Amino acid sequence: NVIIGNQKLTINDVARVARNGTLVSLTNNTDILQGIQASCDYINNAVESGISREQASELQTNLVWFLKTGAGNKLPLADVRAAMLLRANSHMRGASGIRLELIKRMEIFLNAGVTPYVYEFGSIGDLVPLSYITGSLIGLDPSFKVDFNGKEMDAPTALRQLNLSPLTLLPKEGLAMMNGTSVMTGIAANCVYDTQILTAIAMGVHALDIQALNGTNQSFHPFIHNSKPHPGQLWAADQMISLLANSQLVRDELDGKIQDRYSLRCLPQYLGPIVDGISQIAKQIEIEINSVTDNPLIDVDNQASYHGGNFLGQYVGMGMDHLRYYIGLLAKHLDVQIALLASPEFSNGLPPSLLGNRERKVNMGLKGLQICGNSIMPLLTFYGNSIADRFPTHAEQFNQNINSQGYTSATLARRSVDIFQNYVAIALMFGVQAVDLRTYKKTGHYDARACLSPATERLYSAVRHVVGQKPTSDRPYIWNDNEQGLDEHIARISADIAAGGVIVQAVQDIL
Amino acid sequence: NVIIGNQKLTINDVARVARNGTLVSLTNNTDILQGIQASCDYINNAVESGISREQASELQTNLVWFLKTGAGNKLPLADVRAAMLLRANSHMRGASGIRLELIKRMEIFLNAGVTPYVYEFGSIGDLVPLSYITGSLIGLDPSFKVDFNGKEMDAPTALRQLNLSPLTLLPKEGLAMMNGTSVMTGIAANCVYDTQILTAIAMGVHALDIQALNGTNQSFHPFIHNSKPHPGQLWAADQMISLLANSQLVRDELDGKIQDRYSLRCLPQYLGPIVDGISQIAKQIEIEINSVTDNPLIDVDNQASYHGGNFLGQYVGMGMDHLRYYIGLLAKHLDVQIALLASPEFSNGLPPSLLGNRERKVNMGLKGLQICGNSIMPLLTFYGNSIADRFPTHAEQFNQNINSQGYTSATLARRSVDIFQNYVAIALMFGVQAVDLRTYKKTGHYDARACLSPATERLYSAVRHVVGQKPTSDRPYIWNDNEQGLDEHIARISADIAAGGVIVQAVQDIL
Amino acid sequence: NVIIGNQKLTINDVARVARNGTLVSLTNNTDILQGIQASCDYINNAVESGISREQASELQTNLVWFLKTGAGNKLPLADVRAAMLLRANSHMRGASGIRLELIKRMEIFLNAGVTPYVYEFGSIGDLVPLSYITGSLIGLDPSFKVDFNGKEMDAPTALRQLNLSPLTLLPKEGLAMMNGTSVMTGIAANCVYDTQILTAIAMGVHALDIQALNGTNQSFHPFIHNSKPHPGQLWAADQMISLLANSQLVRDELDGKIQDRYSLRCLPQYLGPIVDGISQIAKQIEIEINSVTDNPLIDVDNQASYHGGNFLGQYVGMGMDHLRYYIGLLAKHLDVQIALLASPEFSNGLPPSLLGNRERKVNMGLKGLQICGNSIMPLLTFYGNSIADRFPTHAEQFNQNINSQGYTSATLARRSVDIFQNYVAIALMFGVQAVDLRTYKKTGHYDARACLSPATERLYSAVRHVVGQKPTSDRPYIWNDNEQGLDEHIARISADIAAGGVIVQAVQDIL
Amino acid sequence: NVIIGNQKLTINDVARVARNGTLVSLTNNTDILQGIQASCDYINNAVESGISREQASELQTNLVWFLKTGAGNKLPLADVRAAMLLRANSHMRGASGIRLELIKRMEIFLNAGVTPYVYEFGSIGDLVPLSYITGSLIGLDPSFKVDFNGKEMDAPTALRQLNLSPLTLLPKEGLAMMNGTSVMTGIAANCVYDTQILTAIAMGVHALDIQALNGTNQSFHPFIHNSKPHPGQLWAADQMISLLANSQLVRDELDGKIQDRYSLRCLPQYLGPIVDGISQIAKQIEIEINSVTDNPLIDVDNQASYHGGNFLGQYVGMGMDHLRYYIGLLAKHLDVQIALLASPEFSNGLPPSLLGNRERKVNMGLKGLQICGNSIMPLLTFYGNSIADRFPTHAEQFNQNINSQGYTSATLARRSVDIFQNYVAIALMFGVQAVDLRTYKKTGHYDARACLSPATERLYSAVRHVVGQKPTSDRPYIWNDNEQGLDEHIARISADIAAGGVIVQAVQDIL
Repeated sequence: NVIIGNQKLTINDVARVARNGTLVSLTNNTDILQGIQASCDYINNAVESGISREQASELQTNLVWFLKTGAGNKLPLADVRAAMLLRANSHMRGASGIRLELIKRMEIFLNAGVTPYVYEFGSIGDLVPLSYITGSLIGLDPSFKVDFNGKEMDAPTALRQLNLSPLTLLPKEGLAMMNGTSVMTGIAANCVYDTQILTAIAMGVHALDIQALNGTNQSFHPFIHNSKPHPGQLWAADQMISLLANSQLVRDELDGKIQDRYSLRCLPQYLGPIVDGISQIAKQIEIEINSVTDNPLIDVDNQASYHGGNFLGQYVGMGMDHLRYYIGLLAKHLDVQIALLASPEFSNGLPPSLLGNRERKVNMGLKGLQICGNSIMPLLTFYGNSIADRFPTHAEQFNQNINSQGYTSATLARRSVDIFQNYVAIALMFGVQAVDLRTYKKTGHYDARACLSPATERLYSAVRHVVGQKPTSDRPYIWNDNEQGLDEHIARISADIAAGGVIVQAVQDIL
Repeated sequence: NVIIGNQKLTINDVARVARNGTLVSLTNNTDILQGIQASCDYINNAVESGISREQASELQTNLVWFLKTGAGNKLPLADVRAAMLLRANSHMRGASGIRLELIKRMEIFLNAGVTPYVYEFGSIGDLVPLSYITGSLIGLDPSFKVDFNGKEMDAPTALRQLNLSPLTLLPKEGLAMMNGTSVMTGIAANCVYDTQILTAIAMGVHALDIQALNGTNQSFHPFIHNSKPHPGQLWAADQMISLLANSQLVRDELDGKIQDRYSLRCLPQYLGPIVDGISQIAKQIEIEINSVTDNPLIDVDNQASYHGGNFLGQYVGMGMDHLRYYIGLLAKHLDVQIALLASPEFSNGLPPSLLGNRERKVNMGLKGLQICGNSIMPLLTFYGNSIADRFPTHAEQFNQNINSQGYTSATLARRSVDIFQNYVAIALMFGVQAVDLRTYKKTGHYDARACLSPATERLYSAVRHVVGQKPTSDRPYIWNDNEQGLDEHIARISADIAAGGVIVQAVQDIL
Repeated sequence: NVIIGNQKLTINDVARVARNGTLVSLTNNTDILQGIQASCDYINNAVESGISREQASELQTNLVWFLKTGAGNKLPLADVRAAMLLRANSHMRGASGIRLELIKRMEIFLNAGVTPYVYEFGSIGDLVPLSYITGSLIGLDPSFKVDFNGKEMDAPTALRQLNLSPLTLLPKEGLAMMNGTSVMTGIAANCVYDTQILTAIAMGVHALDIQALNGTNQSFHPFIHNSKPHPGQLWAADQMISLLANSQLVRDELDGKIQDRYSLRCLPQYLGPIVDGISQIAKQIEIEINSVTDNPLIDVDNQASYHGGNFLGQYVGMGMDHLRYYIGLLAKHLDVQIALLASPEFSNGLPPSLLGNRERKVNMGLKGLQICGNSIMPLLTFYGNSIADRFPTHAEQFNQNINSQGYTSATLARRSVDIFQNYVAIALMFGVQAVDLRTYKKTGHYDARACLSPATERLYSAVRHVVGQKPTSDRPYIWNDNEQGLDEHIARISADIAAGGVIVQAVQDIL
Repeated sequence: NVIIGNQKLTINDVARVARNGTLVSLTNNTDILQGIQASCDYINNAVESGISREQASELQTNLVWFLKTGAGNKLPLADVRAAMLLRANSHMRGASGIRLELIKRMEIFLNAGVTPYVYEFGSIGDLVPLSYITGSLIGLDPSFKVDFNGKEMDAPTALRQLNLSPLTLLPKEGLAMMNGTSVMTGIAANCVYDTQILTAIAMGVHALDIQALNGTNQSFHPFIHNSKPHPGQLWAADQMISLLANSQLVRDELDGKIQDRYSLRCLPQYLGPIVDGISQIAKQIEIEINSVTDNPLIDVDNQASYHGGNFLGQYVGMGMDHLRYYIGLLAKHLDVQIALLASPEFSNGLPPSLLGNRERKVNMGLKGLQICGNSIMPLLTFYGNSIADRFPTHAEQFNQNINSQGYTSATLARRSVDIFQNYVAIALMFGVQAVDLRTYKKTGHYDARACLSPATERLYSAVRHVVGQKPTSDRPYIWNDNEQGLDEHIARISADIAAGGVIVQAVQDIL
């Protein structure tokens, strides 16, 4: 379903191909294929004129060899798939002078489920990581390993099973394959996709929190925000109105007639820059996704090639720095909401630590769960520190005196996202238990579905389905401490978010 | 020339009023004044109904008193003028319920040159800071000091000299004056203004650097950047083309026919996110400058008031974090250029440390100056750290469980900008000296004006004028070490940039 | 061999038990066992007086249940073994009121090779992590999983295979088991152990670097350092003298008769605070290893118990913050050395990027390897950021308004150490290749063993043995780019350091 | 009173000379003066043998000139006096080869009250800053300015008023004066002094807080800390016992018979690493103060000179990073105490925001003051970031590929200390007001002196003296909001702490 060459790829496109195994196909547009061939002819005819052919090919092949110096853990398969999709997407522009056959090799690997192994260390922002993909694609040596739908195999063996012949890199092809920002951008693309989703879910968590705390909806009145018209603020306030519409737990005051802490009253003002910043990043990453990043670039129309520096992924490096920074801020705001919920002094009447069965004097509720949340949030703000500014000025014989650190900035971002998925699962558990207890205080039973706004009811129910605890008027989500292993619930919720399950579908409208 | 009430204020408008003493006038538009009066009537009539009048006034007056708890150094006078301009601009929206007479008081202070003393510590993001301005405007007590065109005076005395009577705050007026983001935003506004100017100068510096290093202009060819179309990158590359147009020191290769380090070849790619980031910040600050930030907001059309949280300056807090982060990145890149210039191994033939008179074996050139630059740049990346994420969740009786730290973020940003003005001055000195030595190596004389692109020639000459060293074919900017105090030059250049002198006018087109 | 109860445990003791499976035994000292029993009698008799028995036991058991809220990846088995060793060590002090039978359970688990699974998230500095160990030790439920010499198994099943009966926690026993700093400290202990080793190896690397660069040994002359007598500096200078003693690659100038960059000439001064800081940390951690951290503490001699806060692991939190900070500094200094080695302009005659076979014009040497080092070092400085200062003041119903973040600080440190092992492997590879090329330039052959100081020869040869490349006069370590996968070498060296192989034994004297 | 040359200087010695104008005198010990002369003879006789004499002097003089490139604000006078004291102290070791007459010049300047102006920017860790001192001492040119007991004057004019003749630098004298860590260390010395004082006052603040909160003294019982024997923790616990001895506001429970938040119960555990860290830093700074840091070093006994790198101030750079980190931690802990005091939910019965006159329904108490405190603390943790790890590897023609950033680290530390003095003033105000209100709740009157422990009574009264508010049974420190400007009080207390007034004397025993 995803065609490469015609229209620009979106972050959503990359995600589907990387995470869902969506099939890919190179465009059949003759004009595109023509350009691709045309740039190759330029390099070929350049070799026929003006420093040889075989020597020029040996050089490209040796590039793969001295670059096989990766280290550390392997990148997740999804990120390597995203990188191949982007590398191919870049080539289709017809300015890299690479054979269509090599570009097709990536389509084949992506559709066949063959993913080259790539290391997390090696790039200052992606020669080294891309060399592992290159070497695997061409079947250079058995030392190059790949994952073929499940188990480890050497590149040559996969190429045999695919009934494909090894390839020999022609002049420029090595650089066309290994010079560029495809890997760091692929990682970043998936990070942004996941963060947009977690932000939507976080909005749903805040909507649950507001209801459990009996907060007012007056803070989201359009008059307030239109007077301070920041797009992200306007958006956040309007989304909360929709998330709280028809709720029986919020005190309705849109008519005009402080008790609410700032974490509720200033929610739109706080989230505004975060939402806008994530949107800015998404936009910048989408441009990077569709950029030609190798070097030199071939300009056929003028029969010339130019030496530039499009291989510097500064937008990804700084973009991911901001992304991690935004995530920390989202987590801290969510953690403060949990603090209000867990403390009798500020929860407006809820049981201490959202205890369920008051009868059992031994129960402590979600006290342990808050502590876990309190342990993860600071780590997220820790990851919100930057790395683009810490670039080494003496890199590569002092030739790369500036570099983006985009690759590690992206891998750090993947770590932040993975941690944030666990944190949001915790925030979701607090919000779900809290509304059941508030519903009880209001109606005498524990079925929050009878009072929740229809929008938050969808999320509430999705969470209860995932953990396997069906809402009942007789009991809230968590009753006695010894009836469930909260770790199992965190793990199940997090797994569902990562897989785009019912929890994600439930907030599909906030995206 | 600057009218408040009709059109939205721009960053440029604020800078002119704050730094240049541009006169301000409230709009005469009857519809605007009507709105202002209307919100006052709402509050008055609200006091006539439904908790008293005198008691309600005493409360507002006492607000000024318990808020007189500032500490630290005083804010620069320009930032306070900016704060008043914004506070008044906010009131003209007619949703604050403040008397036109109180708003007019700020107009009078601005035009009369009366600036209340305000402290750097006190706001978590601006009750405390604004309370000093409020107390001064109304002449509450002699304890409130102000600057009246030069010397310290107590507020009451200033009001007497202005032939104005002290004022008594009516219900809501205290909150309308002290609730809001006017001070942090005013500070941020001036910061963005100065940074836009410094960024333009930095571009001019890189242009001098490229020429002195005999770099190629090929890296800026439109084909390269149109294939990686990030707006900031495209802009950076195009601006450099213009800055380098008609230069005799650059090797012209726009025709298509690596030696250049990444700091030159990847300049557009690196500056792209920075330029775009500064633009994003500017847009967000301009919205903040024109927003109503007090509380509660008065909606006359519906005869109602709403309690919201527009006083949270999250966009300023995170925006200034980003701004300091961008400044650090700009400085580190500029430092890497200086390193190429000063080292024979990488300067492509320039004298070590840009020494002038080789005859005097004792001369060491700009070795000391480089060290000074090397000491300032790391400090700027240090200030590039963030503070928004470090907000105290236990603030104000746990009521302000989220705050923006916007005030200190803006003050930290003012420190970064002030330091960066000194740093850019140093970079300007290295660029000027370097082009004279390159010109000599190319023509046998030291008059760079005969080889520089016209665009950089304006900057080059503006600098030479400021330091008071006239370019001559016989001698370069710096000849013997004992002939000038480089500290004086850094100081003069820095002062001219801060004052918007000839150096700034010289790059007026890059803005 | 490691007995618990008599003498204080050392970091070396913890490492052996955690990593080498060294057997442990509780002391037979009757006085110690008496104290243990005595504190239990205090609690028992306290239950017999003055709030019940069964209710008091249910409370302790329920503690294990609501604390089963861990999340994220599992901790390495070694850290869990260290945690158990420390918990038991703490109990032997006789101030916890826990049955010898429960303390013995940990001895059995350690000796049997049974390691409870513990999550990386859950502690703010170790209730949650310790609850997993507790629940596994007592066989509370099948939900508690452990590793029994290789494969997963539930606690109950493990206890059955060990012929042990499940246990029921008596009053105070739950708190005695789960209240404390054992896990964070066990993690910290292994980190310190590994960092001391990496520091010794780094010294060896610098020794190889100095020789390859033909640096002088004059910088290490005792007169210089005795005039600036910082203990770590004095130590570093003296160790380098020993490491360089009898080298034929260093220019001998201890007789008194600038060319050397600061990374060589200021090595002792730079390493001094790092070596001293690491020593300070080790000392603090050893005290924490032997401290009683549960609460309340039982003081039998005075028949009383005190409520205190020994469970706050501030020394571990801040200690690990410093540790990561020191590691970053070690890596950065090492990276600058590599930069000198790889660049002809600064290597004092070595081939560019330490290329081996100049004949093959395609060879690029260790250019890729340097890029990899350049990508890892900045990440290490990134991890050198702190987390103790980012503690959440609203933690656990606002009861834990201060906490150490010791647990995550320790896990972050484990990440730093793991990353630094890969980095040092790269630094080792650069040093070994470099001395072969210097030996060649000096003698016409590549057997560095003929010119290296005996001390560095040991390290040199250990590295060559591990990668499987025997030194020969005919060829250096790296000849042609296509003859090896440098990634395999990085991995082998790193594995050897982590296992305490020949590379570690080779620097056994620098420890 | 302070003699240089015989015994090692202590931080206290430096502070007295720098801040109190204590007179200095060079030692008369003939052996010391002999060593000083001996090293000069070595250099002289070295010039008589084996470069040119005059040429060697011109070189040293030129050094002063190309190094006159400082920028930014001037250093405080006290820091410059400290720098001169340390420089002279270094020369007395007799290994520098500098004339006694030049060392005497610094003695004269210190005793005459002549302080050379020195800039904050210029050193990467102190050539540039030291060049300003040098040039002023020798009266090189009118461009060098100094402060002579009050007003600006040029160096030559000062030398004339002192009846001293300008001096000419002989070989090595330029390097002996400008190579070194004297300025950064002098700055650091004063920072450590002030921080030791602030830490002692903070302990007193915690003591007032504990009493006002009716906390228990059980948490400090020796049995608890002797079981977790970290020297700093043991020290903190014991000091608090002394600070709380005989208090009638604390609940006495040293007999053995949780309510207290961690900030009270875990105070010793938290402060321990801070106290120990500050002690470690002090010890390292005292060694640096007595070290010879110029180069090359002259070894007369062996008639030789050695080129080393003692001028790298790594201990100061990393030491000041830690110092700022510790300050941030101290402030955050103190802020959490203020939060407990201000909130009725946690203050154990104190009025909200420590309001005084409940009768006036308009009074809000110290609400504004808490906000100011909340704005300062986060800034201190921001400054707790490090700078040593951010050193530029391309510094000074790539010769200084490692540097300590010790100078800016020290200046940043001076900023932290200055800010912390304001913060502690605020903390003191909260503690004083708080104990008056607790005393009232306990006895019916507001004279805390009747219930406070004698140790805290001293501090309490010192503060009340400073602000000019005499304790009375009829009224507490703060009664009505409009009766005082809290900013004046903050300013007065801060000023007294900085001057070492009664507030400092009050805690002289905790130092």
